[PDB]
Amino acid sequence: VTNQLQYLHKVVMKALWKHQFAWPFRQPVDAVKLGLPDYHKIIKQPMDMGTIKRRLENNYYWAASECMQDFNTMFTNCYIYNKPTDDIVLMAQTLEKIFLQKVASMPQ
Amino acid sequence: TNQLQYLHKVVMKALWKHQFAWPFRQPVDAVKLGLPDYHKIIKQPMDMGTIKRRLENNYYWAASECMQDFNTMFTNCYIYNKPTDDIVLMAQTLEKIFLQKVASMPQ
Ligand SMILES: Cn1c(=O)c2[nH]cnc2n(C)c1=O
Ligand SMILES: Cn1c(=O)c2[nH]cnc2n(C)c1=O
Ligand SMILES: Cn1c(=O)c2[nH]cnc2n(C)c1=O
Repeated sequence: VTNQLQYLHKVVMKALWKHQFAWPFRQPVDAVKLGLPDYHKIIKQPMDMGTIKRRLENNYYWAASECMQDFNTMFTNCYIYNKPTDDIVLMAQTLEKIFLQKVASMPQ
Repeated sequence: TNQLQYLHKVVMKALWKHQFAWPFRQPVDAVKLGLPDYHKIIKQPMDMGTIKRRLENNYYWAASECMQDFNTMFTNCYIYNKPTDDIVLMAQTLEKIFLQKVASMPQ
């Protein structure tokens, strides 16, 4: 458990997971339930904050770069898949700015 | 700032010289590039040239202001372009380097 991963769990995940915009990212996209049949045709590496939260919990990551990449993949999937006007894009944009801000003060 | 000098001289140099960085070294010219819808979809254009000038003339107050400009540039690319466009892959490749370099910023 590196200091950075610790920071990513205690500071970054703590901040993002409890956020009023977090709820659509707390679990993988359910393409059936959300009625997005082309989702897994366009997004080939799905990611979400539940997966990351669990991986930070089970010390799945060897580096912070890895956990950072997963956050980035989750936000990037949303910007790529969704129409520019979808509310979820601006929800992801809001979360991703918190993530960046926090990451600006991560150790090492 | 020590962090802004790291963004200038470690992160931005790595990104600037990358073989995929050429579309991002200067603002999108919607006219020359044939994209008249570009500014109706992208309301905050951003590019590494602007970020570079801004680091040179001391525009930024904090690292995170500059990291937010990098992100806006990448996010603009994902939002405007179709998922199949090569520029999407180019941006992600550049974005991962940025995330990797930022992890090692002086705290
Ligand atoms: C958990 N959650 C919320 O917190 C929320 N707020 C508004 N819609 C919401 N939906 C659809 C939801 O699932
Ligand atoms: C991440 N994500 C999306 O990318 C998306 N697109 C449409 N609904 C969506 N929902 C609810 C979602 O969670
Ligand atoms: C950033 N950017 C784009 O987002 C884009 N979309 C299509 N060509 C593009 N070019 C040349 C570009 O520089």
